[PDB]
Amino acid sequence: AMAEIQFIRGINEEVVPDVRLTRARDGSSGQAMFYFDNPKIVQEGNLEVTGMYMVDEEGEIVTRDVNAKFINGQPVAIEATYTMRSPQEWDRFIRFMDRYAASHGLG
Amino acid sequence: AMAEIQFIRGINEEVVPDVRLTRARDGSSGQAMFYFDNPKIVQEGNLEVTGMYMVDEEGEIVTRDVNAKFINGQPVAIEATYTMRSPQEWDRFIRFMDRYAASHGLGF
Repeated sequence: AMAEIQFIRGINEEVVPDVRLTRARDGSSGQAMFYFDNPKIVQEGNLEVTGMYMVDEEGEIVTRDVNAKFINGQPVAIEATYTMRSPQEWDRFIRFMDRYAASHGLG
Repeated sequence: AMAEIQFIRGINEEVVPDVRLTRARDGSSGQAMFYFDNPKIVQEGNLEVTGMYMVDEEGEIVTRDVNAKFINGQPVAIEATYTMRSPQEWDRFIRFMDRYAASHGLGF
């Protein structure tokens, strides 16, 4: 059902990110990269962003590797990276992404 | 087995691609782009690749937009793009991608 991404807890981000998914050659680890073009939270959030929260029926998945991009003093974008080091983390993440991509589809 | 990717129909590709998923800002279209680093079909390198086939319990999803990718003058890799123009196409592709990613996961 409901799956969302939040930069501040309790606030769902409207902008849909580009998502890049990689898997290590030996199958030991994986990475999901999110790139947000002018996300609402930058439009004067106004609260400082300390993490990204992937929120669904199971709870949260959390990454602290999150960085705003600035041009001439203005945050214009956000990049986030989520690294998975175990089968359980990979499986948990795919479940979230499915719920997210399905409720974030085309018109 | 749930889902596989094929360059030649009937042969499952062993190399797992890097995958990039985009959505147009107005929600009108979406795109998935695939990067295969030296996929077996290139290493063994006999049959000519005319398409990429995404195969699962529901059937196949197909794209003809598939290209040899060169590194230092050598066709060592493949790029593919699958474009979705409708809600039906998006939802169906997400179903494949779930099954593929779930059966292509991590070891120890």
